[PDB]
Amino acid sequence: SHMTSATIPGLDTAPTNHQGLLSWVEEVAELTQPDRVVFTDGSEEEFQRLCDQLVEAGTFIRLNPEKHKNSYLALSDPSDVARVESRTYICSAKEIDAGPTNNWMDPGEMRSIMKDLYRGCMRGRTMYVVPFCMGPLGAEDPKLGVEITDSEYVVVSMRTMTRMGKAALEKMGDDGFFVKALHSVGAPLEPGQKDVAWPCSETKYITHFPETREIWSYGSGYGGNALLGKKCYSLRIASAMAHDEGWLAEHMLILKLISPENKAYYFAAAFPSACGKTNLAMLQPTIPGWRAETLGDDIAWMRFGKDGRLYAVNPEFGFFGVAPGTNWKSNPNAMRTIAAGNTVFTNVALTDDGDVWWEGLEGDPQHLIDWKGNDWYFRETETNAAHPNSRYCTPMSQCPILAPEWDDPQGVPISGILFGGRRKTTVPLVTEARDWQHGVFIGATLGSEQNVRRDPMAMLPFLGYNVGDYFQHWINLGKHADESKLPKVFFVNWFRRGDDGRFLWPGFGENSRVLKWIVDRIEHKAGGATTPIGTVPAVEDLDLDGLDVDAADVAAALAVDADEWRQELPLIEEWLQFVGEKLPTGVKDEFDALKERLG
Ligand SMILES: Nc1nc2c(ncn2[C@@H]2O[C@H](COP(=O)(O)OP(=O)(O)NP(=O)(O)O)[C@@H](O)[C@H]2O)c(=O)[nH]1
Ligand SMILES: [Mn+2]
Repeated sequence: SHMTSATIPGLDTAPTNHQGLLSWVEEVAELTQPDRVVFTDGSEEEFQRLCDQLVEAGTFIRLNPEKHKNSYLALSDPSDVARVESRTYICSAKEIDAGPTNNWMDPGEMRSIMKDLYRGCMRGRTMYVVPFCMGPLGAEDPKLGVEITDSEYVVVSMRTMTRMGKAALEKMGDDGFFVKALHSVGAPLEPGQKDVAWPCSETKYITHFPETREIWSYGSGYGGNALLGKKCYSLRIASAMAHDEGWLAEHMLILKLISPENKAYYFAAAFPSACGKTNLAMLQPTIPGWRAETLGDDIAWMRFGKDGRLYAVNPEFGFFGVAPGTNWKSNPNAMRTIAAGNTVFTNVALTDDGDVWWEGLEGDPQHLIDWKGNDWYFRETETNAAHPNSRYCTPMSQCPILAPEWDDPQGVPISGILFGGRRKTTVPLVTEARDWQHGVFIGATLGSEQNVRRDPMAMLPFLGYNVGDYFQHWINLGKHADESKLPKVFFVNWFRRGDDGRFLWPGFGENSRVLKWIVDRIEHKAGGATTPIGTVPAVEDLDLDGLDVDAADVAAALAVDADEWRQELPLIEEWLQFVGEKLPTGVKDEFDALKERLG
């Protein structure tokens, strides 16, 4: 009962304008043997049809519309939320081009394994062909993709997370290049066999072929394993493209900050997971006259404009945020974005009146159904009501502080790039780099206590090629740029603690005071101390007006202690050794220069 592609339902009515796409779709369908093939158009009628089917399958339940319009709750197989870094691969032709931060396999060996897994994997299922565009549809070189998937959950989430469907398919023209992204949950069905709400496999691979810009995923239906724009395209494949094409694909929020003189500044900031991207991206300044708007909280693609400045675009179309921790007091703008509805929640808890809840959210609900479908009771049940890494998936357009520039293909000119992580000691609240090459060193040696883990530019899990070559790429882009037009680089730490365990700096909205110093430095309106690690403000250089904080604590937050930094050196040295043969001389130079300044 194997079917030739031309007899599989849906392929006789397939779009024919792009023969490369059609031939690829035919080849994949011949291999995976779906019951039918559907090309998705991204329309609202399609979205509701797919949602109805997800409700029927039990994958979704419809939330109370009086509290969230057009919103759904999905509960996954508990086995499909586990970390799968070890199953994530960069399959470059040579191992060195994957490098020490990546998992490599010979691409021939990998294709042999995965093509075997894919054979017949879609039996009993619909195969969706999902065209999408990463970034605004009006770009010079629009980065397009097509994800083939057997998961309706994936289609609905891709509609929110990318510009999906008709417009992207048309942008491909008759022979445009696109990233081929193949996905299966790896759970074939027999005719008449009852499905489960969340199909998946015990066998998982998330594989990237940098040379051909291809992504092959098998066995997980969850998050960045299955929504292939989110990390696989946005960072892994795109970093390889950016390497070859002279631009940057980075793990950065994009923030627009407006000063009391009504001038806008744009910042890109790279922090590792759980280090404050979402809170900073949706900053509410605490000092009069300062306003903030968001362009993104996860991925930034930066390209030089004709004027010589670096311009950032957010290639995504939605927010895919961690729900626990998000609440009305820490981040009301996130909550307001979610409140507007059109949201899919995954693995959060269900209230008695059809609302959702997660740890950290206001409300103290007395009874919930938890993320496994079991009864949960306030101050009694010893298990989390929502999965600790549960998610909301919501349109960016619903964010009340969305910058008007958010859908501009040209993007926004970046004045400053920020790097930061969680450091209990050593690293000051804010430091400005000495120059671009020093800034590259600061990003390259970014540490976070998540033992201090080095997470260079917050890209440790996401580089599409050798980490050393990636540092060289950063060095190259600055070397060939107009120095006066490059973003200035800053190093922040919201997380320094005193001996009694408390945070020296209050953070959150008060980070606007740090950003004010950064703006002033960009405008040459602020001073600071010249220290061995860069320029660091004194307490008197910061606007602490109206801030109920002990000045000694702010002083401590800003201290540069030579002894602490001397203990930091061998940790940095161990890391630069780990980077391996491709460590750029320019990065080693900065290490040497830091060691010299410290004495
Ligand atoms: N002490 C302190 N904690 C902060 C600050 N900003 C954010 N956090 C805390 O950091 C944790 C995660 O913050 P979040 O903004 O979600 O970081 P994130 O980088 O977006 N996580 P992810 O990127 O994986 O979605 C939250 O518990 C939040 O309370 C800050 O300025 N100071
Ligand atoms: Mn976040």
